[PDB]
Amino acid sequence: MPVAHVALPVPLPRTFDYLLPEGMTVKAGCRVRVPFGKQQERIGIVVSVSDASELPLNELKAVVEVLDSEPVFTHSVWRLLLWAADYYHHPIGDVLFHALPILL
Amino acid sequence: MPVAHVALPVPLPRTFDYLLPEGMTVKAGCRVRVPFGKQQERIGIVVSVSDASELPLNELKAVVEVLDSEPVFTHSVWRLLLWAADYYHHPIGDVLFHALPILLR
Repeated sequence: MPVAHVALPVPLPRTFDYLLPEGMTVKAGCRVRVPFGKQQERIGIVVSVSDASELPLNELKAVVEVLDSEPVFTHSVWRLLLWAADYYHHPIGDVLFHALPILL
Repeated sequence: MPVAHVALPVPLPRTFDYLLPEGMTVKAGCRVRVPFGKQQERIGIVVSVSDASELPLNELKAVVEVLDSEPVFTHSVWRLLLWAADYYHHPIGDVLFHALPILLR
């Protein structure tokens, strides 16, 4: 066939990049709505807020709305969840999203 | 301000899509050399091959080379590796490349 789905020994934090809007300030631990490929919206969690992107800041999928002004995860829980994903080898995303429910 | 690195719920094993040039063929369990970074090389393992990808075929980087005529892992071992990665929520690449040295050695 044409497409090979390959497994790589990829880094630890495999996330996606989205341009933060003007006057729209958000920090890590807060849920946000971002477009997902050829399509419409889908919720996600901000892990980092850098000022550099792997791709041009021109052809970079922008953001939409900030569902939280204050991180749903505490510095405490956050330190703990990121530690669990690293120590026990679980994707950050999976640990974060599967933890949110139990938290609430 | 610019980029906000976001984590999104993703399909079971998060894999990387590559294009297989005309004439090139591979089967699950086989290692391949693939581009990584604007100009680097890296070793990966084919988990599965289908006729579709999130992005259009022409946007996929091509596999550079296949390193295995046949699977490097045993059939059973292979099915168990994919199973454990899904069941215990471990990155498939993490599992596959850590077990390789254990199993072959």
